[PDB]
Amino acid sequence: AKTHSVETPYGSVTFTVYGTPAPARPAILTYHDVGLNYKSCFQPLFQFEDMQEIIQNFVRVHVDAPGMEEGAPVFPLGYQYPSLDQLADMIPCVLQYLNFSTIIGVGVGAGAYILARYALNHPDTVEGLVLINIDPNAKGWMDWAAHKLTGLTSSIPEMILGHLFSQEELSGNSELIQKYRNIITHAPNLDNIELYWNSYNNRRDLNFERGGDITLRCPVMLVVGDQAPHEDAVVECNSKLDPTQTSFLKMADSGGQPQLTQPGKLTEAFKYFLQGMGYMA
Ligand SMILES: [Ca+2]
Repeated sequence: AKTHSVETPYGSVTFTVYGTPAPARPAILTYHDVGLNYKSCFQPLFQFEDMQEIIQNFVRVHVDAPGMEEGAPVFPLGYQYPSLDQLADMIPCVLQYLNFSTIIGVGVGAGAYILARYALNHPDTVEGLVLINIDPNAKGWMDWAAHKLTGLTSSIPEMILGHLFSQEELSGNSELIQKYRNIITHAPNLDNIELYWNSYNNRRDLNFERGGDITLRCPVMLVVGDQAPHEDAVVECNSKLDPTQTSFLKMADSGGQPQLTQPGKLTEAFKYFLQGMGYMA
């Protein structure tokens, strides 16, 4: 259980490696959403007992985006934070530092985009992808206008929260919502989070086309909550991928962060995803 760090053209990235050496399986590599880090995004899911049972036969690499890791310094003012594409270009350095040749990528939101871009760049290194809340399209001008309007009366934390959770959830104000409102609003590194939020917002098209030559070439499990902010984007993404290689898990009752609210169902789906990939799980 070791925390590492590597220099890349776009700065250093921190990552934690877990598990016994498993040379004949891909590494499970994770990448978290805006506002979160591995701990606030994925730890509840990966510490879930049923998930522990599956992952014991894999090595796991948990990436913290630059500036998001525990105890990260706040970037100086004017820092040019890497674009999502530049974040995907940090991953070869992580894998070569580790001497790993293939991965199954598991990502949420911004993290799902980053891993999908990584896969497009390096498709022989990616055996499968779990993509939670992916929006593979650039922000359209209509959406930009509505976002800038919203930003006139909402703070950056409130806006990151509307990216993470449904509006029903946030007015519901459950104990998970209050906990995450507090996490983000009072984050010591909130200024770094804003930079990543901006990169998210400012992303380009991934450009999937069904029967196209810009496609993912591995199994993919698309995950989203019914009525959650990214439902439409994930539904649309599904329509652009190879249906024989793609499964779509639209979870009722899960909300904006399925990996936080339904780790049990998500773990069971992962199990069958791996079996469909040809791996005993
Ligand atoms: Ca193998």
